[PDB]
Amino acid sequence: HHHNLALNKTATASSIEGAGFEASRAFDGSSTTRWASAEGVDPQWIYVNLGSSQTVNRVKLNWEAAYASSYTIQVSNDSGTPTNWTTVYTTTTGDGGIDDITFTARTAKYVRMHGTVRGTPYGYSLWEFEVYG
Repeated sequence: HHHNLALNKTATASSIEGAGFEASRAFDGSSTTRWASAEGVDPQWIYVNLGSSQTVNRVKLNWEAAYASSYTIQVSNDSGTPTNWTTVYTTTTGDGGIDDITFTARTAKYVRMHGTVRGTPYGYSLWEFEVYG
């Protein structure tokens, strides 16, 4: 059925704004909660542990106002903490809102949004981050 493989999975971020903006909130299946990073500092990132190696070919991002204009989507099939990342998508012209990206299929345990340039003077923040295969 090609469901969202990332729903309810454990997430990790480079920073969070505070309590209530945990990385997990991008993976809870709701646009009423969001991850938000610390503000004012580049880069920031968030990744999900899919639990196991899975086929992945698509990522959907639902940005809050604090979107990334430069970011990559990256995957890792390391078993432990991910250190070996392959970029599958790059932009320097992100525009926020919904971003939905399809790529040639990979096997990944971890899927990351790594952001380097912000569209606002604040941080990086995602309502939702979905992963499909």
